[PDB]
Amino acid sequence: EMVDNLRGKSGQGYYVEMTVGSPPQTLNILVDTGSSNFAVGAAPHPFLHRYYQRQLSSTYRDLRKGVYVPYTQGKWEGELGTDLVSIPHGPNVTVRANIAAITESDKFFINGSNWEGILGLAYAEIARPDDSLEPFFDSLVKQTHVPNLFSLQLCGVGGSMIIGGIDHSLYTGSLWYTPIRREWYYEVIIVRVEINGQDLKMDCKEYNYDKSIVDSGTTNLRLPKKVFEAAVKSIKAASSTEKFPDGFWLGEQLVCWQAGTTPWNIFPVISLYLMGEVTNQSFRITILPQQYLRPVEDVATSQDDCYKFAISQSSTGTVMGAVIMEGFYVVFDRARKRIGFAVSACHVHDEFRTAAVEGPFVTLEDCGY
Ligand SMILES: COc1cccc(-c2cccc([C@H](NC(=N)N)c3ccncc3)c2)c1
Repeated sequence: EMVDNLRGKSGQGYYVEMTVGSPPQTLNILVDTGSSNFAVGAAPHPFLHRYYQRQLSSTYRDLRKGVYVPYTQGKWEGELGTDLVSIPHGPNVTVRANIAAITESDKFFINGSNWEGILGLAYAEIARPDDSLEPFFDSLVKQTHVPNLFSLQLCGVGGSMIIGGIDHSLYTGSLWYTPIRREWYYEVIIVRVEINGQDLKMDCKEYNYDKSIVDSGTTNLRLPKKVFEAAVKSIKAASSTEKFPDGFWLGEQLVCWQAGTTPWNIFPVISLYLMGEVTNQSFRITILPQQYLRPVEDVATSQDDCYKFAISQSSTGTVMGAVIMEGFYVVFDRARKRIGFAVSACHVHDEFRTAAVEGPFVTLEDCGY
């Protein structure tokens, strides 16, 4: 019943249907592992099909507290309250949770994304205005007998969010676990990066400057400047039979090929080696160009297949975004403070290569900041 409960894409976000208030008001909500507030549009907007009308809910309680969230690309603001919340294609429960009613925003809502709010699945440490605001998943666990775990199968129906468990039909092979370094974002540690089997040969701390996170609310694989520049150099060298505009590598412009002729074989695989559950042991997640080249669907360019390079520079650490998660079944095992990865039953691949999750690997220094 929870299988296939997500819709959406890496570019615009994956979403789950939710209900807020009594009588319930149906809303589409972005599944965001990179934030911790349950924040919903609560006032009309040109990009919103519907919104939260607190006046219609008898169960709404005003917390008499404002919330202002300016971020690098834009802002959201509104006010805090609590109300009854349910996930129609999730667990069979109703919980009372904190809700940030978004009354004003700048570059937050996306035209045609089909979502009206965000379900921030990360920890209280990063909740706004401060850490006393209990995130949704914490309320769900405290109030019910739902196990403290959730899993995400993002399929480039658009995917599945399994609350309280792991669904075996969603993956193949083994689940490999990386520890959650600190409970704020879903922070992890990358120990090694290879591009077409070639080690980038950087000190492993470089990969996690200043943190590395698993974020369903970011499109791209985002890398620290030093790592990004080496990655681009290695991908350029492997795909040298074709020369693309510099705007392509900057994730600014599209690369197009006649429909059905994308030369997948000229692009390398990228392996991210994640820290294992035991000392100096690791496992690798392998990404194909089918993951790092994000198609941009547009009827006007439809004689071709056009893509954006979905690897970009970060000044805030590594972000394993939606394009990376698309290759795998990702278990957020909060109860055991660990993140599991397994090959997704829905990942996009070809007759030559498959995305992989494999290990163990042995190295004989700490890779964290
Ligand atoms: C791949 O999914 C996507 C795609 C497109 C947009 C968004 C998205 C839209 C708005 C905000 C966020 C954004 N979430 C991030 N995790 N970066 C956020 C920022 C501040 N407060 C809460 C959440 C993310 C998420």
